[PDB]
Amino acid sequence: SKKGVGSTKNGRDSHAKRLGAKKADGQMIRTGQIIYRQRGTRVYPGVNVGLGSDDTLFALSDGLVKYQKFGPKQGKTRVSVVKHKLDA
RNA sequence: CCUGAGUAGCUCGGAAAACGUUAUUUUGAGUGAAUCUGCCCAGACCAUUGGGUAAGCCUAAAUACUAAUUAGUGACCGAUAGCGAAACAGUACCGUGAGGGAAAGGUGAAAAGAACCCAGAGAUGGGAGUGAAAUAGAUUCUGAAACCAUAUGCCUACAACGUGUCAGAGCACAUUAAUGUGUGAUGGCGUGCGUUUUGAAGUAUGAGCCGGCGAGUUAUGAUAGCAAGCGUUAGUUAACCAGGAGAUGGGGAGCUGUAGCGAAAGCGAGUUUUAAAAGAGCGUUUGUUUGUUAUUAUAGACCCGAAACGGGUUGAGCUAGUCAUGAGCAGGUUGAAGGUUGAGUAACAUCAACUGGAGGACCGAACCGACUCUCGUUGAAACGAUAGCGGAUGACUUGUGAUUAGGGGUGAAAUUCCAAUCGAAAUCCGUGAUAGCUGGUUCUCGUCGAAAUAGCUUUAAGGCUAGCGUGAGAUCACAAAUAAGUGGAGGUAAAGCUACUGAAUGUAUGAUGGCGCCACCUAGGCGUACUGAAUACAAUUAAACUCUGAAUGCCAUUUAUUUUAUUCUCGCAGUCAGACAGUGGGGGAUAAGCUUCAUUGUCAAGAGGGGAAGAGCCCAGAUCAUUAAAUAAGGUCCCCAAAAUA
RNA sequence: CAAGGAACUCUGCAAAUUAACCCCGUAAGUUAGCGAGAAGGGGUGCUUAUGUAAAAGUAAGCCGCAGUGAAGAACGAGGGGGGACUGUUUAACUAAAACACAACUCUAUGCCAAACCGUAAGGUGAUGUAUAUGGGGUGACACCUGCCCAGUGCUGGAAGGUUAAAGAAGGAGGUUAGCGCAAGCGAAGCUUUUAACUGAAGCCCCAGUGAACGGCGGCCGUAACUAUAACGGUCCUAAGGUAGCGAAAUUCCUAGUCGGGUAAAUUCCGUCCCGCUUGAAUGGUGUAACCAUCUCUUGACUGUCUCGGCUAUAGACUCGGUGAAAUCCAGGUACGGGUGAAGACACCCGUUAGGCGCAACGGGACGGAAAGACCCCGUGAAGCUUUACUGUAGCUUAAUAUUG
RNA sequence: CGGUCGCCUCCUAAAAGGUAACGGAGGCGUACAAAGGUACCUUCAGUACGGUUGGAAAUCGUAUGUAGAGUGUAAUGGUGUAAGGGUGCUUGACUGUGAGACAUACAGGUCGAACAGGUGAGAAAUCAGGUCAUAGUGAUCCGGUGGUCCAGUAUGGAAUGGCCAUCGCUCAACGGAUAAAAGCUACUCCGGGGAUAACAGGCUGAUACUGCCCAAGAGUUCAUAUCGACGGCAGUGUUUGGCACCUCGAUGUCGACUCAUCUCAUCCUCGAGCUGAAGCAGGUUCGAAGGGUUCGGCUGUUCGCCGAUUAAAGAGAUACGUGAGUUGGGUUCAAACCGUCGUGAGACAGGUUGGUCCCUAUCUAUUGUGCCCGUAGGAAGAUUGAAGAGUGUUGCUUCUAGUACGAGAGGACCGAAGCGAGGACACCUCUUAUGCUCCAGUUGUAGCGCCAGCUGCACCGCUGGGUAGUAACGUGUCUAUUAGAUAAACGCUGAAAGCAUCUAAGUGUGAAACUAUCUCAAAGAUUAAUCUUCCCAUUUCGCAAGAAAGUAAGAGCCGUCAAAGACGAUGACGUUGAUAGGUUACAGGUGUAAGCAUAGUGAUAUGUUGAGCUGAGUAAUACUAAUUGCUCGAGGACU
RNA sequence: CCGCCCGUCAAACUAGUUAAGUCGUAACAAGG
RNA sequence: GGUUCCAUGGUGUAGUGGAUAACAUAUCUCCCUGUCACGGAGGGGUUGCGGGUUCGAUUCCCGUUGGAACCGCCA
RNA sequence: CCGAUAAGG
Ligand SMILES: [K+]
Ligand SMILES: [Mg+2]
Ligand SMILES: [Mg+2]
Ligand SMILES: [Mg+2]
Ligand SMILES: [Mg+2]
Ligand SMILES: [Mg+2]
Ligand SMILES: [Mg+2]
Ligand SMILES: [Mg+2]
Ligand SMILES: [Mg+2]
Ligand SMILES: [Mg+2]
Ligand SMILES: [Mg+2]
Ligand SMILES: [Mg+2]
Ligand SMILES: [Mg+2]
Ligand SMILES: [Mg+2]
Ligand SMILES: [Mg+2]
Ligand SMILES: [Mg+2]
Ligand SMILES: [Mg+2]
Ligand SMILES: [Mg+2]
Ligand SMILES: [Mg+2]
Ligand SMILES: [Mg+2]
Ligand SMILES: [Mg+2]
Ligand SMILES: [Mg+2]
Ligand SMILES: [Mg+2]
Ligand SMILES: [Mg+2]
Ligand SMILES: [Mg+2]
Ligand SMILES: [Mg+2]
Ligand SMILES: [Mg+2]
Ligand SMILES: [Mg+2]
Ligand SMILES: [Mg+2]
Ligand SMILES: [Mg+2]
Ligand SMILES: [Mg+2]
Ligand SMILES: [Mg+2]
Ligand SMILES: [Mg+2]
Ligand SMILES: [Mg+2]
Ligand SMILES: [Mg+2]
Ligand SMILES: [Mg+2]
Ligand SMILES: [Mg+2]
Ligand SMILES: [Mg+2]
Ligand SMILES: [Mg+2]
Ligand SMILES: [Mg+2]
Ligand SMILES: [Mg+2]
Ligand SMILES: [Mg+2]
Ligand SMILES: [Mg+2]
Ligand SMILES: [Mg+2]
Ligand SMILES: [Mg+2]
Ligand SMILES: [Mg+2]
Ligand SMILES: [Mg+2]
Ligand SMILES: [Mg+2]
Ligand SMILES: [Mg+2]
Ligand SMILES: [Mg+2]
Ligand SMILES: [Mg+2]
Ligand SMILES: [Mg+2]
Ligand SMILES: [Mg+2]
Ligand SMILES: [Mg+2]
Ligand SMILES: [Mg+2]
Ligand SMILES: [Mg+2]
Ligand SMILES: [Mg+2]
Ligand SMILES: [Mg+2]
Ligand SMILES: [Mg+2]
Ligand SMILES: [Mg+2]
Ligand SMILES: [Mg+2]
Ligand SMILES: [Mg+2]
Ligand SMILES: [Mg+2]
Ligand SMILES: [Mg+2]
Ligand SMILES: [Mg+2]
Ligand SMILES: [Mg+2]
Ligand SMILES: [Mg+2]
Ligand SMILES: [Mg+2]
Ligand SMILES: [Mg+2]
Ligand SMILES: [Mg+2]
Ligand SMILES: [Mg+2]
Ligand SMILES: [Mg+2]
Ligand SMILES: [Mg+2]
Ligand SMILES: [Mg+2]
Ligand SMILES: [Mg+2]
Ligand SMILES: [Mg+2]
Ligand SMILES: [Mg+2]
Ligand SMILES: [Mg+2]
Ligand SMILES: [Mg+2]
Ligand SMILES: [Mg+2]
Ligand SMILES: [Mg+2]
Ligand SMILES: [Mg+2]
Ligand SMILES: [Mg+2]
Ligand SMILES: [Mg+2]
Ligand SMILES: [Mg+2]
Ligand SMILES: [Mg+2]
Ligand SMILES: [Mg+2]
Ligand SMILES: [Mg+2]
Ligand SMILES: [Mg+2]
Ligand SMILES: [Mg+2]
Ligand SMILES: [Mg+2]
Ligand SMILES: [Mg+2]
Ligand SMILES: [Mg+2]
Ligand SMILES: [Mg+2]
Ligand SMILES: [Mg+2]
Ligand SMILES: [Mg+2]
Ligand SMILES: [Mg+2]
Ligand SMILES: [Mg+2]
Ligand SMILES: [Mg+2]
Ligand SMILES: [Mg+2]
Ligand SMILES: [Mg+2]
Ligand SMILES: [Mg+2]
Ligand SMILES: [Mg+2]
Ligand SMILES: [Mg+2]
Ligand SMILES: [Mg+2]
Ligand SMILES: [Mg+2]
Ligand SMILES: [Mg+2]
Ligand SMILES: [Mg+2]
Ligand SMILES: [Mg+2]
Ligand SMILES: [Mg+2]
Ligand SMILES: [Mg+2]
Repeated sequence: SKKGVGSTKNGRDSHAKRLGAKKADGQMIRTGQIIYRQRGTRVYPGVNVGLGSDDTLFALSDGLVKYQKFGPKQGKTRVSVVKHKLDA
């Protein structure tokens, strides 16, 4: 005897968006490359770093990326692109 | 003046052409013109221009094929091959019929085919004789293996056996002279071969043995590798003609490359987009014809296998129905209707006797049928035997002849019967139907060597792309690996709940209600067996709680070392059923040798040693030989190699 | 086969009793025909005499345990289910409750009839004529067959709305003779397309039709012991199951309650009725006779059984002759525990066992025969069904030609 | 069958990203001309106090409060001078593009610096290519619409296309087979699968069953005589279950019959402790598997209820044992009907009637019986017994004794005797069954030419008896007893632990269980045993567990047989013999034979006549058959 | 006539019988 | 075991696409009659429980009770 | 249209 079985009601899931950090600290970067994909600003933008229509951080100039912790109780993260600054 | 009338057109349904109906061609129904200043055509249609003369007929050559006659050829076959048929083969044989359809060759140069003798009844055998050969003898070229017997030598009747292998006495011989050969008392080790599977000694599968046959081809094209010829206004011919069924010569028709871009007109080392010249896309160069190999497309395309479908023929001699003409039912009972007579009736009705011999009547043989037991189930028999059983003058049984034929016939109807076959006969043809499904696929060695994953799929036993393999080439460092150091992202383990959201324990102060007792009909008051907001103290819980919070892992960079590849391009794949062990979890019940994930390993595709025996556990990675040495996991009383002290 | 006699078994399957002739006797029920060979009993030999054409019979006597001395001859009673009956059926597993049958009813058909075979000719119906033919349903005989025409089917219907082909008043473009400085306009001719309007059947709509496809309910309260509800209220439908029968070939609960049959009764008989889901021509309820039908009780009877035993043949077994079969990887083929692809002749650890036959019986060799019929899979096959899709034979309506 | 099929958010997801399940929770197929863009200004919800309507909570003022407010939405993340609120002006909710990246099999998706044109806000810097961010979406084909610097099949147009923009799909099975599509098959078929179910096995033990731990309580009072809650821990595989590892080139599945075997968690019998055990009869626990554990009614039944007995009518396992052992009642083929479902073909773990069960045994296992060889000289006898097999049940009556006990009622332990049921072994004196070359009676027919008398056939024709043999339904026996070592239990003497204490030393008692006693077989017991008796003990040559001949006990072949027996074998005999047949005599069985005589008319009766006949039985008798025959067979190595 | 009275249903005892049960109002007047 | 429907006054049933709840019987008061039934007038009485969304739930959503209607098969 | 009227006195 099988006795019959009930039915499940929740078996739905969405595609996983590949968010997170893309360029790590110290890595050289050119303008227009993505540094951080997020839903809502988890990492604030600094100098030479822009914002998009999806809160995506992209570079604005050549240089080395660099994360600096700031904000109350050092709970806010900020990214920047320190220009090559070779300066001979 | 004549030049082809139910004609060309047009409408409604079809078709032919590459066209799935449409300018052109044709027609089943209807309608219906004009007459060289005419009619038709040049992809709807009109005008200009141009081309051609429908509604009449005949027409050689080049073209298609070979049953047959003559000559000849073959990198075609040589009795399981070649036509099914080398012989008297469409024969023997099978079937009612259409139809299906075999096997089988060889004496010797010459029959000189064995006179004669012996045994025997004879065939025949042993001699003789012929012959080069008779172990060439009609059983007739050679004569393989499986299979059956005889014998020299060795072993075997206390012995647990995938039948072998490594050692090993004794016994008996002497060779492709080789640390020789035949047997093997005894000791150690030892669960076949292919297939398909995560995994087969397999209580999964296929083969009784031997021998023969039996499965990647051909034609036409495309791409790629290798090689040759010719080359920078290159390269190369197709058909056809001549030549031996030739190499080849003629034949430049054409095909590829030479300039690209754009949908296209078009422009041109530029072009498309755009107002743009800016920007961006594509270009601003490396050829062709063959030979060989690999893959692929169309053909049956590696081989074998369906249930089927469509078209044609042959079957009612069995059986089912109908029709024509015949025959059969031993024997014995019951005694209807009707009629006659008599009584009776006013006359009927009714009753009694006699006659009469009807019944899908009764009993029971031949005959027909098949309800039961037993036997038989490779039978006596592809449906019967013995013993019983039902009908047996009728819707009966039976002989002969005719007739109804297959998306049809017949059917007192069960999917019955239609030649031992019927959810729709038998046979031949399309046909070598198709099969993402089983099974099989044939010589060797060397190098390398996977996957059982993701997405899509009328997809889940299949397919495509990506991932992993292999071959060739490029990239030398800036690429990729192994270690050390540094920087960064994160919110897990843990911990905490005065840092939130829920859950939640006790103590103290206590909103609140329940509960009372009063007064007051409405504003309320004093205690509450008790409920419990909020606050303070002390203690708790959480995948979807976080004021916090690692390690590992990940990304990048620095230094040292290593490899030309884990990176890029091209050719060819296989893989899409996984299994177990440790670790972190989900589902289950902190069950499963369960199921689904992440990660480290093994097996798959991997032997050896330990675990007594074990695919996945531990130690490790088998090129071959050695009766050499040191070790890993594991172990040292005996089986079974190795120990002792305290 | 002694004693018992169904205790056997799913079931008296099988086996057993009776059996021919003659003489007595024969019930309930009934369609008055039957039941019926009912049930139950008796006699059978030989001789003499009497009887007859022959008998049969009659009287006396004799023998045996037994006299149709052997062979061939019906076992019976009672209740129930179904089919009225005789019959027919699945050649080769189902003979029956299935089919058929006489009978009832509905429907179509006026004759070149309806229906049917073919494509048509032709033919069956039928050399028949509504007292005839074809089809659907029910199935003697007796009594009955209730309500619903909402949906579907069939028949008929005035007008009205919608609708194809076809015909057709016109409309819109293409082209250019021509008019115009251009622009643009623009005759006829042809040509592309649209079209008012006319246009049958059918459908929408209106009535009838059930022995046409079919259908034919709930809730609440209520009587002077309790119990129940004659009765009242209300919702919906086209109408809410009438008579009859009812634990049924139908009843799930259920081995329903009670009575009978038995020492004891899931079966049987009668009755009760919340009949989940009975029921009136897919008919309802009874019914004499009949059944190789199903089911239950019973007398006789017996080896079915308590319970097994004996005898005779043919096998089997031995000798002489002829001489197969399926199966088969090679075998020299033990047992216990464990292991293993999870149930071992072969693996590990132990135990036992001289070599080889013959007669037996079947434990195993997941024994042999049949590429599992059950289950699943395949973008498999075939048969059948329908308001699945797309078509089509046939039938019917209109336009057009033959056609005045 | 139910549920789901595309996209988005969180957790599982193990602090990069990614990661599945018919895992746990939710949403979406949009909304906004402002909720967009810009410039400027501005900042919670709640709570406390104070105040008409006005109330717990509308609005006002002040203060407090660090987000519990808002951010259109399902969640997540973000954001309190923000991305939240208000106002003014506007439409960048632009055109042509686009270096570089994220993520990806592809197709698609996401972010974007910067350039040219022309705008909006703003003094300007600057910002604006839709919104705080992530869901709000559908390829290709086909056709339609607008624009157009392209084509226009001889030419000019037109028709028809081309390019750009745009429209029509809950193509939601959402990478979409076609513009268009539902069911039954028990009348079925084909290719495959243990990739996947039904039977059995395997793993698990949720559930089931058995047991234990704590003690609340019940129990004249008293947890623990007997029960045992609320809770917890195990054992078995033993019900219902879970997984899908073996098997779909076949593992026959319920019940019944036959044969049984094993386990103990013991129903009876046997022993003991406690008792709320006076006696009898009980309750519970411990030890114990040797034997036994009935017949019937209904049902296919297992199960179950009922009837009558018994000492008892045990629980399970063995492919829910057993179809190459039987049956086929049930399930489950084709046929038919009822109820119900479906419009239908058909369907129902709903009901009913009927319906094919094959195989000659090769290996191994087992029951019996043989040949060969070994046991070291051969043969004939008699033994011991290592290792084994078989049986083991129990009731009633009398006595003890109406004694023990008990007001009474009732009623023993221990022991003895008699009679039985079941099971087993053997036998045929008795009773029965059978008794196919026996006796008698008797029917029909055909024969012996006829009567009489016999023979063949009719189930051995039928019927009544019946020798030997074979058997039970029959009668004899067994189903005892004893010893040893013990289980549970009880001990005596005794310390560790001056007491106590069955134990540690020592010494006992103790069950149908165990080892023997009882019956059978047994030296292939290769570990091959022991004893007794008998027969071998040559001549030569050379080579000795050597030869040529040459030496006996015994055995076999063959024949007659049955105390035996499928065939072998076993046993008796083979002329010096009673082995078989025949003959003779007798037993037992049958029942007065044929013929004759008498009587009767005849069937028939009487006397001769307890007569005749007789398969196997008992014993004598060589009359016949077992012939006057052939073969095998011995010197025991050495230590 | 605010008289009389019938027939179902319900209860008990043996169709009848029953002091005060329920639904109607059929008959006695022209019983409507 | 699974799936669909329902829960409204004292009893039988409608509505509400969120802002609102009626019908009949029954009940009460008063005419009515000798009285009562019937009749006439007037009066009165409502979303199963929970928990979310909304400013607002009988209505919308998810759970929990009670009553029904369907299914639970192939071996 | 128009129905009813508890028992013994
Ligand atoms: K199987
Ligand atoms: Mg996500
Ligand atoms: Mg064509
Ligand atoms: Mg001309
Ligand atoms: Mg043209
Ligand atoms: Mg002309
Ligand atoms: Mg040939
Ligand atoms: Mg040959
Ligand atoms: Mg012939
Ligand atoms: Mg010769
Ligand atoms: Mg030969
Ligand atoms: Mg030869
Ligand atoms: Mg030996
Ligand atoms: Mg030994
Ligand atoms: Mg061994
Ligand atoms: Mg081995
Ligand atoms: Mg091979
Ligand atoms: Mg397999
Ligand atoms: Mg497998
Ligand atoms: Mg094997
Ligand atoms: Mg198999
Ligand atoms: Mg296979
Ligand atoms: Mg085989
Ligand atoms: Mg040439
Ligand atoms: Mg007759
Ligand atoms: Mg067809
Ligand atoms: Mg059928
Ligand atoms: Mg046939
Ligand atoms: Mg083929
Ligand atoms: Mg196919
Ligand atoms: Mg390698
Ligand atoms: Mg792998
Ligand atoms: Mg993986
Ligand atoms: Mg597939
Ligand atoms: Mg934690
Ligand atoms: Mg907390
Ligand atoms: Mg887990
Ligand atoms: Mg797990
Ligand atoms: Mg697994
Ligand atoms: Mg593999
Ligand atoms: Mg290994
Ligand atoms: Mg090992
Ligand atoms: Mg190596
Ligand atoms: Mg060493
Ligand atoms: Mg050693
Ligand atoms: Mg008897
Ligand atoms: Mg008797
Ligand atoms: Mg019986
Ligand atoms: Mg019985
Ligand atoms: Mg019979
Ligand atoms: Mg009778
Ligand atoms: Mg009846
Ligand atoms: Mg009949
Ligand atoms: Mg009949
Ligand atoms: Mg048949
Ligand atoms: Mg039959
Ligand atoms: Mg005619
Ligand atoms: Mg009928
Ligand atoms: Mg009938
Ligand atoms: Mg009717
Ligand atoms: Mg009508
Ligand atoms: Mg009745
Ligand atoms: Mg029955
Ligand atoms: Mg009855
Ligand atoms: Mg009817
Ligand atoms: Mg009836
Ligand atoms: Mg019959
Ligand atoms: Mg014979
Ligand atoms: Mg195991
Ligand atoms: Mg198969
Ligand atoms: Mg298909
Ligand atoms: Mg992560
Ligand atoms: Mg991680
Ligand atoms: Mg939100
Ligand atoms: Mg905004
Ligand atoms: Mg299309
Ligand atoms: Mg043109
Ligand atoms: Mg899809
Ligand atoms: Mg098959
Ligand atoms: Mg499996
Ligand atoms: Mg357990
Ligand atoms: Mg006590
Ligand atoms: Mg266990
Ligand atoms: Mg059990
Ligand atoms: Mg699995
Ligand atoms: Mg198995
Ligand atoms: Mg097999
Ligand atoms: Mg088999
Ligand atoms: Mg079998
Ligand atoms: Mg015990
Ligand atoms: Mg004993
Ligand atoms: Mg079991
Ligand atoms: Mg069984
Ligand atoms: Mg059993
Ligand atoms: Mg089971
Ligand atoms: Mg068996
Ligand atoms: Mg069986
Ligand atoms: Mg059999
Ligand atoms: Mg078997
Ligand atoms: Mg049966
Ligand atoms: Mg049968
Ligand atoms: Mg059927
Ligand atoms: Mg119906
Ligand atoms: Mg032994
Ligand atoms: Mg005697
Ligand atoms: Mg005579
Ligand atoms: Mg003491
Ligand atoms: Mg003792
Ligand atoms: Mg030896
Ligand atoms: Mg004698
Ligand atoms: Mg005499």
